Amino acid sequence: RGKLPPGPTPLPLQIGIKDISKSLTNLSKVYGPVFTLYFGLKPIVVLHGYEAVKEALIDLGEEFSGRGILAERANRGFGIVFSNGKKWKEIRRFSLMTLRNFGMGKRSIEDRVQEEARCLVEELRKTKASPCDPTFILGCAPCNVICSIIFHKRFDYKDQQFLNLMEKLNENIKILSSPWIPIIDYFPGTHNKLLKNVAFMKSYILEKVKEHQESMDMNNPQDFIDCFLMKMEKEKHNQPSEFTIESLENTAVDLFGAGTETTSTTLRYALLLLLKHPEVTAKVQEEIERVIGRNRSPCMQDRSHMPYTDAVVHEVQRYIDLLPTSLPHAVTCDIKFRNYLIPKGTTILISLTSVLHDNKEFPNPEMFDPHHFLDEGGNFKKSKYFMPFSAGKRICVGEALAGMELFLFLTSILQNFNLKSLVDPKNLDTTPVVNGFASVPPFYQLCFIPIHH
Ligand code: HEM
Ligand SMILES: N#Cc1ccc(O[C@H]2CC[C@@H](NS(=O)(=O)C(F)(F)F)CC2)cc1Cl
Repeated sequence: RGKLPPGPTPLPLQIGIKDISKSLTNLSKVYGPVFTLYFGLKPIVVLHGYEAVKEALIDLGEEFSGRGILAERANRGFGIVFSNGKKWKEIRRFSLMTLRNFGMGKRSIEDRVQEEARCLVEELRKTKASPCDPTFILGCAPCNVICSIIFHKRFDYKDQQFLNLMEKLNENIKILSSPWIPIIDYFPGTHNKLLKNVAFMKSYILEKVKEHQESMDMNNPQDFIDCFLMKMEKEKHNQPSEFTIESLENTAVDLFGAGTETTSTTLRYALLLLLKHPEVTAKVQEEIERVIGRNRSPCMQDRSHMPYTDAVVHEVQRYIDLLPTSLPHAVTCDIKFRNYLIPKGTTILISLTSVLHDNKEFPNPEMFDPHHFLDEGGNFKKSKYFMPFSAGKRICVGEALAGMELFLFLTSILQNFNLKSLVDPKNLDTTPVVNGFASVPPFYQLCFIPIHH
């Protein structure tokens, strides 16, 4: 019945995602672009190289759109990230369109992101050009964009309610992306801190949902909760609906989480690379002058006029390889793939590293170089190998939102400040710190000096 691809014999100090990714690439030279690993008896089919990822995720997108299963009695399978089947499908679709300004009133997403870019620059001023770990401030901006989308609220960076939300978020994140040693490093007294925090986040959202239910109005939705509340309205006498209070709560939490950390970390990584490559930062600052000036705030229509800057933002995401193995997929049914027969349910692991760091598409793929996204005349050159957000039907739902944040926030920063390293660029170490899921940048500090020539 099942014929899985070949692989090494089963079962196989502190091991991070980048070490895992490197092992995966070494195994592909032995067995080729598609291979199986077993862990005891649980098999995992690995897809390595662009032709394998495309054929599977894109040309057989439906079959490969499942999500890999611990299970958590936390019971978090009711949103988007952890859901499967019919439920995932409708919730994902609904979320996509709401995130593209459908059903959410007349204020745009861009507007939200631009408002936050202004506050982000205000807070950056308050560090007074003195040495700063940007971790916290860069966390708060994406978190507020999402708060605003889901609840219609943004917060001061000192507000204790906003602080608590982020703390609980960071905690669950740290727990879940712990390194391996075989098995996941974690177990101490941690499974319970997870579940508690989860319960606290879901209650905080449910409290907001109760308020929204009071003033609810088919003609005036203004955020995700209203839009979701009003879809439940139209889905009565269509029992049993996928749209419930339970799944609204789970979906909003998925979006908080997924939306705050990935962008935070990418921004922090982008500042590190800009400190290390000052000639790149200068051409970015030149381009911003020439197209935007220091007068008005950046907008998305500027990007088309700013090829160099566009290549830099692209090259940060390609270089850093934020999620080397994406998140685990699974096949939705039994499927013929090349010469293999993969049973319904089998875990699929996708090597995004093998794509982003392809040595023919991106010669010297280990180096940071904006010309990876420029043609020989200096125009913007897009690439089918740009898959930081994955590909196919499970492509990141906040793809468009994340592109906006990275561009608007990075250009606002660079429009108003120069960046100064305390360590000499020459020596500044930029190797990622070990993490079980993601490429995380090392600690660094810098000063934001308000702008002068
Ligand atoms: C630099 C920013 C970001 C990167 C690099 C990134 C990358 C990814 C990747 C690789 C996945 C997994 C896709 C797969 O399974 O193959 C994912 C999923 C997801 N992203 Fe993002 N993401 C980012 C920002 C965001 C933002 C801002 C949101 C806000 C809405 C978001 C919401 C999600 C959700 C909900 C999923 C789960 C999708 C599903 O299972 O269908 N992401 N992202
Ligand atoms: N990139 C990315 C990315 C990062 C984290 C992530 O999971 C988040 C983990 C934290 C929140 N989930 S939760 O309920 O605390 C948990 F993890 F299930 F316990 C919200 C989802 C999901 C994604 Cl897509």
